[PDB]
Amino acid sequence: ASMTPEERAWLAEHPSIRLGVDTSWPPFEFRDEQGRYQGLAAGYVSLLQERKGVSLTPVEPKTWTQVLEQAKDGRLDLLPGIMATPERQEYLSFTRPYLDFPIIILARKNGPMPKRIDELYGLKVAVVDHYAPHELLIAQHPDLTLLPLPSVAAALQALATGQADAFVGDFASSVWNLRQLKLNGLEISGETPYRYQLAMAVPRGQPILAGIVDKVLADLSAEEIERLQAPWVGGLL
Ligand SMILES: [Cl-]
Repeated sequence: ASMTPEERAWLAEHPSIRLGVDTSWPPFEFRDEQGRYQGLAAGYVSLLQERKGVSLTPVEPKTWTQVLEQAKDGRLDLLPGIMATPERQEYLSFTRPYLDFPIIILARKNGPMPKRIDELYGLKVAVVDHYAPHELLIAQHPDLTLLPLPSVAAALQALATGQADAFVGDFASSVWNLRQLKLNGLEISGETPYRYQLAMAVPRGQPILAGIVDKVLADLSAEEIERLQAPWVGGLL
């Protein structure tokens, strides 16, 4: 729970921490039309800011692909909502995950309905570009045919309009956007063996902040965790 002496000294040197966030990933991370960072991960960030006493501020908006390049080039200090992959461990260090959801398969009601990953071979499978579902599939199922799209909404719209035959993504952002875009033509068709493990990451060359954040996240009360999720359970259920 407590910071060590070196962690306190590091916080002194970083009055501001540069955050890399997705502009269009509700309910986890989005920038409203005023440009303000919102979402479930933004709530965790606001709590970290209170605890750490330093300013955690998103930098200028970029595509998520660009954000990951910025973190490779050490042009960012913290990514608040990202899943670990083996490839990412080469340039990022991660907290332990603070939220965890299944990775599921969405279909059109008038279209094909794959039950598992093995019923995806032979279909055009939409995924959000450079999120972990995409990277897991490339590494573990190279012969699938994927359609990476820039946002969950773009991907669900591709599925809903027939441009994709299925979509693979995490449970929470898939259901949130299905209902908020009112795509009453889609449904959940199946399961994968994969979990979406939402964590925060820092450049692997500067691991102290992931240690600091991990300690704060692990020390959260049951009460605090409930309040952090309460604005967002509504449009999942
Ligand atoms: Cl990710």
